[PDB]
Amino acid sequence: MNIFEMLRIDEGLRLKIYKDTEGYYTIGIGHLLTKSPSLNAAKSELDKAIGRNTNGVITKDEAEKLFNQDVDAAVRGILRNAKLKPVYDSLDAVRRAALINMVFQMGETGVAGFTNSLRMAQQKRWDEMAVNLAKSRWYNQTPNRAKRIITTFRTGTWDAYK
Ligand SMILES: [Cl-]
Ligand SMILES: [Cl-]
Repeated sequence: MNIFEMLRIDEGLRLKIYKDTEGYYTIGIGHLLTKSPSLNAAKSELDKAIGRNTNGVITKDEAEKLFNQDVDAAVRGILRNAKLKPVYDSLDAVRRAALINMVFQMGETGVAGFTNSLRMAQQKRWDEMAVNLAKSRWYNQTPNRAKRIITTFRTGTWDAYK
């Protein structure tokens, strides 16, 4: 199992513009296009992202290319973040994947916001962190996914995804 497979499981894959769990225009493998309620604005963004006139549809290869960029960006975003870097550096390989995932879904700013869970992660207090992560809007809005990430952090294994 790895980060790509893991996120592909959590986000799915759609070749047409769609609305996420929060109502935002998205496409491919969890690629957020815009927060604006306008479909046109979403279409413009998509064309701009792909480099062609898409008419709201992409191909699998195109989806994957956006995905690659997105993972890379997430990783890099974590590494440049003062609050995130240290955490990431302290973790093992599976848990790092859990952190990348959260960053992918919610942005660097959002995760940097889980201050208390981050501190617990650094102290390697697994069960406490899992309780703390649960007390969040994130967990209340997308509980199944959150559960998967939580287990991952708690156990340091890919059991939730097998
Ligand atoms: Cl982009
Ligand atoms: Cl969910």
